[PDB]
Amino acid sequence: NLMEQILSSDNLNRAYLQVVRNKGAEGVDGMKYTELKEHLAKNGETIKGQLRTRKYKPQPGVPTVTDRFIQQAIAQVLTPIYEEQFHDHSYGFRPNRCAQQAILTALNIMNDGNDWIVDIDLEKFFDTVNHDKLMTLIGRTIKDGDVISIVRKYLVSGGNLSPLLANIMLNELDKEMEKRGLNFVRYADDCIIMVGSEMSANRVMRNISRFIEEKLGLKVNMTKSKVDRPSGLKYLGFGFYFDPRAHQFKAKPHAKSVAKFKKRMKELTCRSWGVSNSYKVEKLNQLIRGWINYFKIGSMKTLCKELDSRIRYRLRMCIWKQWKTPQNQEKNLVKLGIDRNTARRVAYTGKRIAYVCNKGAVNVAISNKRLASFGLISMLDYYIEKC
RNA sequence: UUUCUUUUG
RNA sequence: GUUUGCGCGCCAUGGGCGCGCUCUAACGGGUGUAAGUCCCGAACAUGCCCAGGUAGUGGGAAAUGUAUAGCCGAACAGCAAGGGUGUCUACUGUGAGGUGGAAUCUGAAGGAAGCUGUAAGCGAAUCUCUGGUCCGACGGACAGAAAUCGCAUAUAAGGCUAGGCUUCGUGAUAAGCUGGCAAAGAACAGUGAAGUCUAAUAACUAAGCAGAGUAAAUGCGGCGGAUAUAUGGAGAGAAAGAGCGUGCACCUUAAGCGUGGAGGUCUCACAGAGGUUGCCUAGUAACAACGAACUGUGAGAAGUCAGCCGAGCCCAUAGUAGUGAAGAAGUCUCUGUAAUGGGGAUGGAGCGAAGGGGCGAACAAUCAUAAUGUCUCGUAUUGCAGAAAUGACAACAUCUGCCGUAACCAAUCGGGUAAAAGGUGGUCAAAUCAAGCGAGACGGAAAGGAUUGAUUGAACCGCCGUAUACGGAACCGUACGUACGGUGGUGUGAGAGGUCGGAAUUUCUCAAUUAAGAGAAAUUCUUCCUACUCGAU
Ligand SMILES: [Mg+2]
Ligand SMILES: [Mg+2]
Ligand SMILES: [Mg+2]
Ligand SMILES: [Mg+2]
Ligand SMILES: [Mg+2]
Ligand SMILES: [Mg+2]
Ligand SMILES: [Mg+2]
Ligand SMILES: [Mg+2]
Ligand SMILES: [Mg+2]
Ligand SMILES: [Mg+2]
Ligand SMILES: [N+]
Ligand SMILES: [N+]
Repeated sequence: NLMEQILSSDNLNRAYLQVVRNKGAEGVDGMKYTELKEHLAKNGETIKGQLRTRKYKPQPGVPTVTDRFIQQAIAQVLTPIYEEQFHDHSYGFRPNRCAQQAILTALNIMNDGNDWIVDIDLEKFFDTVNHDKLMTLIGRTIKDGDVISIVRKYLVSGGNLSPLLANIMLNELDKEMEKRGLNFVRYADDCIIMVGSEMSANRVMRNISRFIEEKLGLKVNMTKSKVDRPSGLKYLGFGFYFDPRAHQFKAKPHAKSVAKFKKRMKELTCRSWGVSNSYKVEKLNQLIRGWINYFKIGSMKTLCKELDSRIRYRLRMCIWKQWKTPQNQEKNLVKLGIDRNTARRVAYTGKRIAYVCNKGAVNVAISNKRLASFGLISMLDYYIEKC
């Protein structure tokens, strides 16, 4: 009923295109992703018969390419009907769902009143889970033992099958969230339960830790299991705050997200990096493009102004280290529009690099407009047009 | 905001 | 491929060693046998304070200058022999080229042992104590080595910049430290260790704390050593210092003087070897390849001269220049280092170059040369859903944030957060039966066995010892400064030309005028070669 839908030729061509677009690692064989076409040309119908007769041993550990490919086939066939039993407020590893929808929904709930955060960390997912409960959970909606057999062989030994299986296993948690009547948002394994009282939140946390320990068979540790306000919650990289104009909560990038971004910006604009500065500007604009495109729902305007100023100052000392010789430095300064005596005065302070690049003549020698034409996207324009 | 020289990836 | 960078010889204006002569503390005194040393005295100018912000007067506490014989000479200025150019012009050569002019750059950290004048700086045996700096390699500080100890150090020690907050509100001398960091110096600015010295007079018109920012990596402490940028001081010290002149079979020196330049490259003239209807012998950087454009003899010109795996042999100037009897090679013998060495005695003549190529030992890297247990048929079962004949009972799952309070609430007032008041589901055990996938045991049919050779090492970063020179004592540099010895570290820059060697690609040939099956023409990538042009040291 389902096994030929697994081995539909169009489904395997979709799995083919997906795994060659993934460009994954080699696994344990050392087999390359560019040679799976041969692996289907001469060793394809053998694998089809082996799966249809249940003789395949998927090779464990480091995930190989053909294992990933048939895993993508099983994920592509189970992205249908088992999806419709999922609750609406599960937002990870699903089609047409991103983290921004989860953030907007959570913001709607806390702006509707429920503001006490129950954070539960279902840590270390696939080495604490009981196997046979997961198999009978699959079998609660499936009947073909071929699918059960292949996922059982895979479970003892990456692609999309492991996140799909996690979303299947924690779907009972969302079912219980609905039946208890609670407000919650779960991304993929870290769920936040959203209630409007403190004693209620402590009761919910102890009830759900006992419910997880007893019925669903997982384990929760004490390293990210707190109850706190949105003033102290980090969730998917988003911190939360409340506006002084007291009507709505708002979401912002968390401080550790900004610290990671600042580490990446400082490494990409390392002063002693022996590459062209246009290469640095391209890698930068890649990074602000992605990083704004993640946090584009958050109020971040002051953060972009400060980070943009920091980016421009870092590129100024990158330019100043690139020129590197004071005669070349004064030559470039008088080329860029500085009068000669002051240009040679600042160029014969070619060292003290932070001191020169922080203020003075080089802020107008290489300004906002020159670095804008040079190829850099200023943060505020991209944030305003994206939000 | 030192009207200076040299050395290095 | 970074102005110069090679060998040999001469020469001090460099340095020792003596011998004389003179001078040595503003200007003068004393003390003493003896003062260059020890002690004392006058004025002016500057710095600092008499402030409340500054100029100009009046005054004052330390300090410095005019002011020791003299030394040195800026990252100061001018001159400047010499060198270069791919810019132009003259001349001379048959030509490769040469020479003289202009114009410009250079005249350098290693010998015109460059010249002149400065700013600034320095300025006396020896001894005790002490501050600071530097050193005891390189190597993110392992390994490796002759090359300090312990600890810390990259999601970044430590330093530093601009702030913020909390405590709090005499100077001088001056090596050094820092000025947001690759390293080092100089200038300027701010601070400034150690001890000493002062702690006088009158007026006027800072320590901590958290952050944020910034790194081509070192930081802190001990121990040992050095310290003439005449290192900052302190205490002894009747102690030496400086200039000039002169000797010394004294010792040395990369841009000074003289003289050599092989090897390769290039020009010309004769002969041959060709092409052409007497003339051509090249060009494309060289290799290659087109092309007739190659070969010997002879005459010429420019010219060398950069450690990276290289002991050594070979080619040529060449056993020549040059040294050597004011004594070589060899031998013997005391020694020194990690290594290169240095004396003493015989002995009787030898010793002995330069650049560029080949060959290459050694070295490094790379490549080639008797179970157990799984596949596999049956047995006892067990891991996990669903179904409920039926029993045990009204206590259990689950959601809901509070009682009074100043007449009003977030402990904004006192106790508490499974805090009161509450809702919603009834809760647990199943007899037996039972989906689909497995998990090992229990058995037996079938397997199965725990030295040689080639290639590469292109280039580059350096440090250390001695000798020898400089910028700038130390440190950083001068091609690792150079020479000779020791040592680690990285890995094959872009173009262009050739190899179009090897692999793919387009088009033909064969197989069938069929493949990504073999061959050929072309295209692209790749291996290799080339300072030809750049790039790096
Ligand atoms: Mg250098
Ligand atoms: Mg003076
Ligand atoms: Mg050292
Ligand atoms: Mg080091
Ligand atoms: Mg730090
Ligand atoms: Mg002194
Ligand atoms: Mg000549
Ligand atoms: Mg070499
Ligand atoms: Mg050095
Ligand atoms: Mg160098
Ligand atoms: N040179
Ligand atoms: N070097």
